[PDB]
Amino acid sequence: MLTEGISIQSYDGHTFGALVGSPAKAPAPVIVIAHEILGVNAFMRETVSWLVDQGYAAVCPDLYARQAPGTALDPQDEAQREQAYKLWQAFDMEAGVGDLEAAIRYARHLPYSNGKVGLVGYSLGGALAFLVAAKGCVDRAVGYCGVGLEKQLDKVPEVKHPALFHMGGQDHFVPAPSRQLITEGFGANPLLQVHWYEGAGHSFARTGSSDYVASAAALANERTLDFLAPLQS
Repeated sequence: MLTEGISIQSYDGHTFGALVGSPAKAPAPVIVIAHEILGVNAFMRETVSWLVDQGYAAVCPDLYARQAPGTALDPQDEAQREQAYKLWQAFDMEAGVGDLEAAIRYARHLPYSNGKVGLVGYSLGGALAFLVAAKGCVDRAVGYCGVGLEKQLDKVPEVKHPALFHMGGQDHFVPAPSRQLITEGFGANPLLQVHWYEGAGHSFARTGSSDYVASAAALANERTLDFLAPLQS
């Protein structure tokens, strides 16, 4: 689902839509939400609603629009999960970073913006959140359950603003050596935080997922909100 009429244009003239939640009161910091591999779906609607309830505005851009505008896949359905994996496999990560940077510039200038912008990413978006943190166009970045962080360690010293990451201890995408590499590498830069959630799998914060773990999701989400709160006026 996207908000009708919202259009953000990127570095290369590509345009894309977004689901937008205006804040309960103006002004407010704006959070750009980077979605999972399933597009702007029910979990994104939930996440927009949650952040608005917590005193933010929210913008969730259609990152798959370079491939298939308006993707919104239900992870309960095998056919739709297969489409998600096919889209992820083809996903251009550098163009994703560019599109998020465009969405962050757009968010900064919204009429109710207090001039501060955060980024919260999940899954595909959790990996993009690190890349965006390395580029420095956001005030604070959060990534849940990103894949492949252990291959981006050269970017650790490039991070110049705070970024927070939440990672499952039983995430098959992040086996023990990868966890050690991330823990040691990210540890070198005190602007980064990475928290591991023992007993929690890859999609531990996605409501409805068989991976969901209420206690771990609760702690990760509490940490996210405390980390974003300094952006509020």
